[PDB]
Amino acid sequence: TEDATDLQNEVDQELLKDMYGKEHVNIVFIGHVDAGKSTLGGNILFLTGMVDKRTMEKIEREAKRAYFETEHRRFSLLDAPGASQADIGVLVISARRGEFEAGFERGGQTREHAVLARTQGINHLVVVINKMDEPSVQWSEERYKECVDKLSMFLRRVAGYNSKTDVKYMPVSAYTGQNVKDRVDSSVCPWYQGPSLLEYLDSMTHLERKVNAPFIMPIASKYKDLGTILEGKIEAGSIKKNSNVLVMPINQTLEVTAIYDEADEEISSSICGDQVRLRVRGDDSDVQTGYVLTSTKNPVHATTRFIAQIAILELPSILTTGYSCVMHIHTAVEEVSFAKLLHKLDKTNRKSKKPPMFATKGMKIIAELETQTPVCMERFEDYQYMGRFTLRDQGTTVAVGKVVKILD
Ligand SMILES: Nc1nc2c(ncn2[C@@H]2O[C@H](COP(=O)(O)OP(=O)(O)O)[C@@H](O)[C@H]2O)c(=O)[nH]1
Repeated sequence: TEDATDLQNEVDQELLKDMYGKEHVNIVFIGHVDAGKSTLGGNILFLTGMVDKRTMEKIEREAKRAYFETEHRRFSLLDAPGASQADIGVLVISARRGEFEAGFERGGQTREHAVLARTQGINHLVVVINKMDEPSVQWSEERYKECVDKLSMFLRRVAGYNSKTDVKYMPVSAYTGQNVKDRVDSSVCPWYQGPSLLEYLDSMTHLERKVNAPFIMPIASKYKDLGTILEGKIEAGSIKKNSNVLVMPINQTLEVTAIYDEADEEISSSICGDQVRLRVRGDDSDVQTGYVLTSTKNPVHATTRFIAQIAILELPSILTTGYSCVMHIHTAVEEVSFAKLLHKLDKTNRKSKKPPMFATKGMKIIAELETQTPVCMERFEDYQYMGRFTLRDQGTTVAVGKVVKILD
C-alpha cells in the first residue's frame, strides 16, 4: 500500500553537482529611505561568499544580475518598482527610535510599501526588523515586540496581511551581520528562538511563483480509512477542499474532501512544500502510487520518450541502447530502456562530438530514454523533484539522472 523511499536512494557520494543545480528563486527587497536595504544586501553578498570586502563596500556606497546562494538555493535580487514575478518579498523596517515611527505617518511611506508588495503579488511577506544593534535599540525584546505588534495591526489594516500566517518577522543587524547568515548568539540576544535570515530563506516553503503554479503532488502512498487516502509532498501549486484534482497519466478526475497534515488534523488547505494526506471521492480503481495528482487545467506532463543526463555508479558496463532497468523519478517506479546514447560528459560539462556506442562506471552521459507506459514528469529545470531519477539493475543501483526535455 505504501512507498519506502521516494528515490531517496539518491544518497551516497556528493557528486550531486553540475547536473543537480541549486533552486532558482527571485527575491526582492522593499523598504524606506535609510531602512538598511543596501547594507543588508551587501552584507549578504559578502557573508555568503559572493563578493570580497572592497566589492561589498563598493556596492553599498554606489547603491546610495546580482545573486546570492545558500545551501540549497540561488536567489536573484530584482528591482523595486515568468522570471519577472517575485517568489519572496522582504520588507526592511528600521528598529531605530524616530526612524521606525516616521514610517507610519503622513511623511512616511510604510503603508505605500505594504501596498506595493501586495500589488507585486506578495502574499507571504518576510519582514526584517533591522538595526537591533543601533544604540537606541540594543536587542531589547521590548523594542522588538513594540515594532512587531505595530506592524501586525498596521499591515492587517492597510494591506490585509494576517501576521499569524502570512508575515514572518525577524530581528537582524545588517551592519554587524548578526542573525543574517548565522543565528544571533545567546550572549547578544538571549531571547530570539528562531533561525537566521538565510536559514529561513534557504528552507522557507512559500515561494510565490511555485504556490501559483499548477498543482502537482506525486502519490507516495495509497491506503484506506474513511475511504481511500492518497498522500505525498505537494511539489507545486496549492490544494483547497471539495475541489477536483486530475490523476495522471490515466487522465481520471477525482474530488478532494479532507486534508490531513503530518499531525492528522482536518485542515482546509495546504501549499507546495507540505507533506499531506488527502481523501477523495471517485473511481480510483486504476489509481496507484507513482501517479501524480494535478490541476485539471494545466496538468503535470506525462511521456514515454525524453532526454536526460545520467551518471553510472558501478554497472557491469557495456552496449548502447537496449539496457533495461528500473527508473524512479519521484515515487513512480518504472521499467525504462535506453534508446539513443547521444552525448557523453566529463569534468566541465562540455557535451560530446562522438556519440558513444556504450557507457561505463564513472561515465556521465545524456540519452533518449523510453518507457512502454507513460510516466508523469517535468524538466528538472522547471520542477526539480519532478525530474530527479535513479536507475536500478534488479536489486542493485546503477546510475542517477535528471530529465532535460519532454519529447511530445
Ligand atoms: N546601527 C546600525 N546601522 C545600520 C544598520 N543597517 C543599516 N544601518 C545604517 O543606516 C543607514 C541606512 O542606509 P542603507 O544601509 O544604505 O539603507 P538603504 O538606504 O535602504 O539602502 C546607513 O547609514 C547604515 O550604516 C544596522 O544594522 N545597525
